Amino acid sequence: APLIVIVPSPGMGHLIPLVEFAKVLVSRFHFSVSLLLPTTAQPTKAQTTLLNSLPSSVSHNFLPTVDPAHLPDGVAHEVTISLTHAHSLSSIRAALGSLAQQAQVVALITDLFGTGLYTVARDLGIPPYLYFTSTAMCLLFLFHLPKLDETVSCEYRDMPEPLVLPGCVPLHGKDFVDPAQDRQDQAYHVLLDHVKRYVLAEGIFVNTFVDLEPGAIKTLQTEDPNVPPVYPVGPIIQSSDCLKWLDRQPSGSVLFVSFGSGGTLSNEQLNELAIGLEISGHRFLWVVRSPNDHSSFGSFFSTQSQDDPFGFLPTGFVDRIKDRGLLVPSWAPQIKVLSHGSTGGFLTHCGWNSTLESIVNGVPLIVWPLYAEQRMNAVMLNQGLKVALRPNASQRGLVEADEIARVVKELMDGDEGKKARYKMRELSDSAKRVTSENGESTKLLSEVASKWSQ
Repeated sequence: APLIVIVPSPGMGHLIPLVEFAKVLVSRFHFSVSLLLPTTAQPTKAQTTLLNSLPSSVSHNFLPTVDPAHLPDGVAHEVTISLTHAHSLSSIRAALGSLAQQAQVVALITDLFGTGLYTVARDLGIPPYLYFTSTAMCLLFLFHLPKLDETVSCEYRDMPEPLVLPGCVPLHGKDFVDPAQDRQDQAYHVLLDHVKRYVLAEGIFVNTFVDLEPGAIKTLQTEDPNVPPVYPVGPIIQSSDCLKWLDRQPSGSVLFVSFGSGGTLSNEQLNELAIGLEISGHRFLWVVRSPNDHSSFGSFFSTQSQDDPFGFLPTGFVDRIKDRGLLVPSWAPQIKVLSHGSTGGFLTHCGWNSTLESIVNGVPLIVWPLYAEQRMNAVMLNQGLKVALRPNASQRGLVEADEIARVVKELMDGDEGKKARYKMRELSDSAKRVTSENGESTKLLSEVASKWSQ
């Protein structure tokens, strides 16, 4: 069985998407997958349990640890990730040498930060590939980032005019990816360094489909012959008290409100959201992430009782919404919620994983972007595809409760919500088509895989 080697960037956040890709490869084709994992620490229980859950065709090997002592403190995560790859490069070469004894290595696939491996792979006669985990629009943006860096002198937020990528919605500088928001930080230079090596990939898989991003994909595929082949092969997505609650609600009636593991809002903003949800009169499932108590000088909290996770919310709020709302602390089974017939909307931070789950389930959005490339995704979903509504922020940047109620009602009962819902269902239909047995996404992946089987 020919062997595909996959090298995820360190951290669960990078492991998960590539593990999903690994599962797709071994389930659809006659391939073995070997995960080589650069690391700065011993496996956690969570990573161990994920890796042990994989089929026998997928093996994994933690590389010799890079000591965090040999890494700079106080740098952005992207820098840490990049340096970890660099320090593991020798190990990966040795592992590839070892694996070549056991099987023929037909391909090497790495995340947007594994680009240092591509030359190494070419020299060993292994075609290297990028599994790109954001939008085609985001990839297009990155391919233009070198030219942008040269011709633009200010911080991108200070740009007078939005950037218009061919076939894409206009994109203001303040909505550029988070690594590019500070040109003075090492993270920015790291992103640039890796982007400049995308051209060395044999091909780039993007977790998207043509009908979703016709413009961006077309540009990527025909604007510049230098850019490697771009393969849209998505959507690829994974796959409990709140589900019991959802079961009891009418069909299409619940606004699911959830930011991710990494997004959190201010107390002031959470309170406007709570009151806005209440006054909308609509049903809602809200995954709440408590704001971390900020301990100013002279302040002393109580260890007497467990923090009520909802203690920060307005007095009487919880009692008032008992008829129509459920508050869930920290985590909910997102896919199950999005696929549940009771769910009629999703207030989301527009992470691509979350977005894709929503698209395949035909759930329209209220967009509330926070970090990474979310603001770019929000503009794409709202202005471009029109499958999302967007509340107007105040001059300060706070979204008021009256505005939140307006947009919740617009999505749930309003005509704009009807329009967004129909467009989202269209995309849901396309998504099901392209990933079917004979679908465009299925066929393309299969076509690329076939050259690995020789």
